[PDB]
Amino acid sequence: MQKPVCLVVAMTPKRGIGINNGLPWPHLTTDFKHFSRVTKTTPEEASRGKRFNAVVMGRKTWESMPRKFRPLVDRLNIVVSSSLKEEDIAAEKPQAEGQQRVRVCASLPAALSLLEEEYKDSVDQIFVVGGAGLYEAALSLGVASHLYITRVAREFPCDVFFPAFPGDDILSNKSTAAQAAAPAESVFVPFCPELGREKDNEATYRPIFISKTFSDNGVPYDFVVLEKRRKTDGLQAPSSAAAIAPVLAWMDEEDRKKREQKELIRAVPHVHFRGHEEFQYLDLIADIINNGRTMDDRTGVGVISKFGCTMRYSLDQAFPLLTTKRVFWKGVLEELLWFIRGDTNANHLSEKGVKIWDKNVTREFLDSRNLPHREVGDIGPGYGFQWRHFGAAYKDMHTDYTGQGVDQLKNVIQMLRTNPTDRRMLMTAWNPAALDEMALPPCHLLCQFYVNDQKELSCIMYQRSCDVGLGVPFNIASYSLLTLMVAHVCNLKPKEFIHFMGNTHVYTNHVEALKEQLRREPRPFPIVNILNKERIKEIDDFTAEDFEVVGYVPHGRIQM
Amino acid sequence: MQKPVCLVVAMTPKRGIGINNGLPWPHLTTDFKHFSRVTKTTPEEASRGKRFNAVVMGRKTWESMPRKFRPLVDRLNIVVSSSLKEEDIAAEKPQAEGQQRVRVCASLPAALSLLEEEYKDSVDQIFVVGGAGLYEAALSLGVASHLYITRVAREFPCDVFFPAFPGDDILSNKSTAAQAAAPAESVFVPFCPELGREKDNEATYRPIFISKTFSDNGVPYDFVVLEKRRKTDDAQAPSSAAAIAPVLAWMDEEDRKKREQKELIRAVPHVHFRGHEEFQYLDLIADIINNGRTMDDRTGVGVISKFGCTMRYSLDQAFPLLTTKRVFWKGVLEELLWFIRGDTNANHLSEKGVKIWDKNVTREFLDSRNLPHREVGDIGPGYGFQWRHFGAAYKDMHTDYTGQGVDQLKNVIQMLRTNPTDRRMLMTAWNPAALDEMALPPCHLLCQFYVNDQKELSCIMYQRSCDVGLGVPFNIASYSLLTLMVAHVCNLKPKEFIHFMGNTHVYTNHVEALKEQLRREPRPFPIVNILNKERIKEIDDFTAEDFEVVGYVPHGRIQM
Ligand SMILES: NC(=O)C1=CN([C@@H]2O[C@H](COP(=O)(O)OP(=O)(O)OC[C@H]3O[C@@H](n4cnc5c(N)ncnc54)[C@H](OP(=O)(O)O)[C@@H]3O)[C@@H](O)[C@H]2O)C=CC1
Ligand SMILES: NC(=O)C1=CN([C@@H]2O[C@H](COP(=O)(O)OP(=O)(O)OC[C@H]3O[C@@H](n4cnc5c(N)ncnc54)[C@H](OP(=O)(O)O)[C@@H]3O)[C@@H](O)[C@H]2O)C=CC1
Ligand SMILES: CCCCCCc1nc(N)nc(N)c1-c1ccccc1
Ligand SMILES: CCCCCCc1nc(N)nc(N)c1-c1ccccc1
Ligand SMILES: O=c1ccn([C@H]2C[C@H](O)[C@@H](COP(=O)(O)O)O2)c(=O)[nH]1
Ligand SMILES: O=c1ccn([C@H]2C[C@H](O)[C@@H](COP(=O)(O)O)O2)c(=O)[nH]1
Repeated sequence: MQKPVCLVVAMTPKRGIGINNGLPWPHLTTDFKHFSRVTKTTPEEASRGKRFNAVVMGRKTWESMPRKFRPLVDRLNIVVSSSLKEEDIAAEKPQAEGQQRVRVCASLPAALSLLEEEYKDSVDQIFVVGGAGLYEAALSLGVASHLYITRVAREFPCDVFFPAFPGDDILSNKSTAAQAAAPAESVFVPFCPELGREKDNEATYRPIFISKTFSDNGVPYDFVVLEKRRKTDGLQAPSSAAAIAPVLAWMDEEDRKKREQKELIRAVPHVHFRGHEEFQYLDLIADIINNGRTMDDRTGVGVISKFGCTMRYSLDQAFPLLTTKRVFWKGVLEELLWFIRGDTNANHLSEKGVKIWDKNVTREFLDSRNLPHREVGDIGPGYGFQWRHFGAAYKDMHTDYTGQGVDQLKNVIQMLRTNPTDRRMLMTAWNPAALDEMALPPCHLLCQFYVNDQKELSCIMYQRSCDVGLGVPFNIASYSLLTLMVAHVCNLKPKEFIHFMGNTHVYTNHVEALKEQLRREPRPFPIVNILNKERIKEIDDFTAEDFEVVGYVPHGRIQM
Repeated sequence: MQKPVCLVVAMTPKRGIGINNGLPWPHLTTDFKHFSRVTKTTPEEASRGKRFNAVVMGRKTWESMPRKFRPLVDRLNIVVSSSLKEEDIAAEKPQAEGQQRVRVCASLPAALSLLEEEYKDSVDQIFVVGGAGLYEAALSLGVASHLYITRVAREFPCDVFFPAFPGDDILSNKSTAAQAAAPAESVFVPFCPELGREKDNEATYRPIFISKTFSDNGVPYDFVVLEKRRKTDDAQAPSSAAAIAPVLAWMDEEDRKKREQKELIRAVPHVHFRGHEEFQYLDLIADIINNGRTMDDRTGVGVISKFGCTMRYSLDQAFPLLTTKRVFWKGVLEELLWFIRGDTNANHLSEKGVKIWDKNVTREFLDSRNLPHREVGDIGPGYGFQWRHFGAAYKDMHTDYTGQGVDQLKNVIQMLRTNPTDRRMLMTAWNPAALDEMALPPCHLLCQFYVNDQKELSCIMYQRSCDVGLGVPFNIASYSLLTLMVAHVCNLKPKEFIHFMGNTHVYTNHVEALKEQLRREPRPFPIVNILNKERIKEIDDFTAEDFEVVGYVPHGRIQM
């Protein structure tokens, strides 16, 4: 074969692709466009006498399409079938000018042999576009060099599934090969197709491309490209760049001289296009381990730190709940609702199964802070108290503080509702006069809001100290969620959460676990919907039952 | 010629290169390395049967070199002289088979012919390395495709100067006689060397490379590469990339259609390597103008804004006092000293010639803040009051507030001296309970400090609102100077200033003036020295006379 073969498919995390000879989900507008652009684009125009691509499909997929869309315009359509006749297809509807006559072939080898022989001068690329029968044939034959997979993050009822294939761990968690009961079921994919099924000819598909998350009709999804592999596997003029190179070389020495020293950490290095926004997070971990400085801290553990780091997360299609390790969403939600209430009683959290604060409000820890007058659970005048009562005198976690101090959150919302271009829409929890009264000095300590010219809301949060391993994914979810709630009660659309970080670190004893996490490819982000919107007029109206997380498919626990 | 010729030189902004047949400045270590690396660089190594480069020099430069460097090792040395004898040079040292005999030639064309003829197979590159007589011959001949110039930012006394040349405005501001004495005094540079001084054959030298600023022995300097140009131009694996291309093509479509419908602004786009840290600032201005959103601010005058921007400035070799427009240094230093004192009386600044607060402390402006009881000049419980007395109740600018509030600056200095790995070394001016008592709500509102494993101090400052045109360069200088001061009284070395920015904008009526500034190539940064260091033990001990700015050579005023 001289023509490239590719597979294009959209599937759920359990590989579901259809039901009752239709698609399983509501219409996915961006995926529809992607399918058209990929299958219609000549290879010459993408890099940026009639030549065109071919689409090969099974009989049921052909019949599954509305007669309006079939044949797929501007591509050569081949249908694999034993019953359908070419003349009937031509007689289905008038053949527009310049379109190719639809061919019917008895197998996939026959379809490809026809394309190689009869369309030698005219077909550039070949796309196998379904269904399960033809996908199975093309995988078992080994002819697909790349798979274009739209990863639909939600599960739907399905009765037709894409075949299990080597590389399908990109879709969902697999119970290892040391905890698997038996070798996982899978088509054999020949690396060299002419050598067929031989032990030394086993291929697998590895991702080279993972996009940011899209959504349509409440369905999150993204786009990946897998490449067939063996299982065992700045520009200027040529005068300008050559003149500059000796100077760059000596200026670049120190970076090189300490870079190749150790073997650098890198997250899933085979992924070339790193569109997924979670790559910011994975690359930050690698950056700290590779380039941070090790020092002892207050507890004496040993930290590796950098100073001054940033990430940004889009909020308009999906929600940045990180996927390479599960985020404790219930803790995020309950603790944010607690902050918003101005509540300083951590027992109200603990009693909901949210224990994140409890180690820091023990009688022991409070006494260590020289706070023996604090009841167990009382965090002092901390986060939510400064948000809603900044500067008020603090007595204990049971006191009614209504009307005392500055209500920054109310001021922020009122300013967004009346003068959104204002440049003072800030909320701070850093009160130096109160730090000695708190169980813990605040960590996420400042946030600022911004509205552009299209009613789109953004938030920045500044964090003085960030454990990237444990706390950072939680902090991202908290302030992203805060941005959704503020946006809804201010009649704005949530756009971007921006994370500014001071001392950004990982603990040395976590390094091995983090290296294992950095072998994981990120999954598409879930969608967070606000329920009962018509009932929720003010920030205090939200409750824990007013949220749903849709399509969250994180990796499982760490092997350590 | 089949072999390239380049000039390598270090000069002051007045083109001074030497005095008493020596160099004018103390030893510049990094420039010495640069010279060695560039002139010994095989073309092989840099971009990544013995071959070597040649260095061509005048008799006095040869005599100027210490015996240990005479001849320059691993390079073929050619001395242009009418009096030096090759045989006398060869008798000075053993003539080893591993090194090249020094050659003497009567002129530069003879030196170049010898190189092309007798060293056809062995010489890769030719470097003219001084002095003035050889540089003038090489420029007038037209044979140098590139100039490697070390821009020494200080004037030193010199008796030997590099010839005036087209492109020497890279060094300093040109007086009104820019086009006047240049044709009379500037060397004519042929573009095609064989066509001599024909009016059609005029060359000029343009920067393609501007590095960050270095320093040694109290001297700031940077590295530029200029390329010869005509005057009349002035006034992974292929399969992976091809598989990915169609997906990127449709993903980029919306942004592709915005870029080609806009005239995109770019600072000095002929500069390809943009190592100078001021490019962060010029790039930010361009990005705001290209990609910011226009809205009417408080005054309704027109502002273009982004949200969430960052820059970082090194403090270990030079000081980031921006060069494409002069910064009001005296204002920077006096206002910071005023902050540190906890002073809230702007009259103390105004009587020193620093008027920057005057418009915001007038009777009219205070009355508009509903502060009729404020005396003219009283900024309220603002920046330096919050630094030294956070939380204290304000009465007026005459009150003695000793011992009142939290002295954040003192706490930070004490923590840096006793426990520098602490992650709570912050200082904040954002007091939401005091904001209505201030003339202006603080702009630069939080700063955090950090010490690494090498006693090196860094500082982050968060600014909620940044007029990039008029406020940001001043702000950069204020907190960089603060970091120098803090590091000194804590026995630390200043490392880096990190600028975190919220609402980041330019006013629409400054755009044309800003475009003019974006045509300016940055100059090397100056050095800021602290004088009388042994007399200065505490942050309160600094006075205005304890600082000197060394080698500051900014561009002049803007026409627009
Ligand atoms: N989500 C997605 O990306 C896609 C979803 N789909 C969904 O998948 C389902 C249809 O796929 P499916 O149901 O598997 O049916 P197919 O589209 O695979 O067509 C099956 C028929 O094609 C012919 N055929 C298939 N494989 C072979 C083979 N190896 N050799 C010879 N002939 C072959 C036979 O035709 P005959 O019996 O006439 O000989 C067979 O009955 C529908 O629900 C559809 O909506 C379809 C495409 C992509
Ligand atoms: N900062 C820098 O980058 C450098 C600085 N320097 C400084 O520059 C000074 C020396 O430079 P300079 O004083 O200009 O003297 P040169 O090094 O240029 O040597 C001058 C001598 O070289 C010969 N010569 C020079 N030009 C020609 C020509 N066009 N044709 C023929 N012979 C020529 C003559 O030698 P004869 O009289 O024997 O015929 C002339 O007297 C020193 O102070 C040195 O330290 C030097 C190099 C680099
Ligand atoms: C008729 C065109 C629908 C295009 C959107 C659905 C789709 N998406 C992807 N990524 N791959 C596919 N193969 C298909 C598809 C193509 C043909 C029929 C059914 C589904
Ligand atoms: C003995 C070599 C000293 C190298 C440092 C001084 C220097 N810097 C630059 N950028 N260009 C130059 N041509 C020279 C130079 C080379 C030889 C003699 C004097 C100055
Ligand atoms: O919301 C939070 C709270 C805490 N931490 C981590 C960062 C530090 O490792 C530790 C806080 O201790 P100090 O910075 O105060 O030393 O907890 C977070 O990452 N996010
Ligand atoms: O240190 C400062 C102080 C002020 N500004 C600018 C930013 C704003 O354009 C203006 C203050 O206006 P508001 O953001 O407060 O509206 O002054 C600065 O850039 N730096």
